[PDB]
Amino acid sequence: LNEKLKIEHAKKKRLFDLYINGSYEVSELDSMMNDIDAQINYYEAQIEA
Amino acid sequence: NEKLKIEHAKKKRLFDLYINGSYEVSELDSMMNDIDAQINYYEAQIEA
Repeated sequence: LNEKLKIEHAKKKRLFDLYINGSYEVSELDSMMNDIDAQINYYEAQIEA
Repeated sequence: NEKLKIEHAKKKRLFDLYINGSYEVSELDSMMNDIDAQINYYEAQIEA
């Protein structure tokens, strides 16, 4: 499950890279980045809280 | 050389993220460091 949380972290690094590569724009980046950042919050604690 | 200008564009997009209150500066600076690192290596190639 730790990796499953690291997955959410792994997305950020790639998502930034994708945007940086010119694949995505800021507008679409924001909603996605926020959703994934939100997504982390759902899978943040639970196992250890 | 046609190797930095792509990084220049890469570095350009990263700078825009700094204006929004979102994201984390640590994430941006760390990537920026990686971006800038490739440049300095790319630059000093003429002498060798």
